[PDB]
Amino acid sequence: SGAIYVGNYRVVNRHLATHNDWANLVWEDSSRDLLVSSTTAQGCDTIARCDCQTGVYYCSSRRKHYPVSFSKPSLIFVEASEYYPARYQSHLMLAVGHSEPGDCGGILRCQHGVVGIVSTGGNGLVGFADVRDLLWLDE
Ligand SMILES: NC(=O)[C@H]1CCCN(C(=O)C(F)(F)c2cnsc2Cl)C1
Ligand SMILES: [Zn+2]
Repeated sequence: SGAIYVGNYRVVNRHLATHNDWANLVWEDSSRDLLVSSTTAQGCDTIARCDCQTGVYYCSSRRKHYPVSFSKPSLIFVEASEYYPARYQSHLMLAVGHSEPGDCGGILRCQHGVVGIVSTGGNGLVGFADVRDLLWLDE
C-alpha cells in the first residue's frame, strides 16, 4: 500500500484504488497501473522533473529503504494477475531489489523529489510506475 499526495491530488496504484478514489476520479490509465483522485486537503509531496536513474525506495515487506539503479521508463511485459490479463505495462522502470505484492505503493525518490511508486516485482526485481512526465500534478 501507499500513495503520493501533491496539491489537491492523491496518486495510487490503479489496482489498489478504493471506492472513494473512483468517486473522486481525475485520471486513470490501466496500461500504467495508475489512478489519480482529488482531495480536500493540500498535499506537500514534491514531484521530481529529471532524468535520474538512481534513487531510494521504501520496501514495506522489510520496513526498510533501499538504494536502486533503474531503467528508463518503458513498455514491459507483465504476467496475468487477478487484476489484469497478461499485457505490456507502459512507463515502467525496473531495478534489482526485493519486492512482494503488498509493497505496491512504496515511493521511489531521487534528490529532486518523488519519481514513482512500486507497481510490479518478483525474483529479486522491483518495478516502478513513473510519475515524472505528469506535469499537471503541479500546474
Ligand atoms: N502492475 C501490475 O500489473 C501488478 C498487479 C499486482 C500483481 N503484480 C505483481 O507484480 C505482484 F504483485 F504480483 C508482485 C510479485 N512480487 S512483487 C510484486 Cl509487486 C503486477
Ligand atoms: Zn532526480
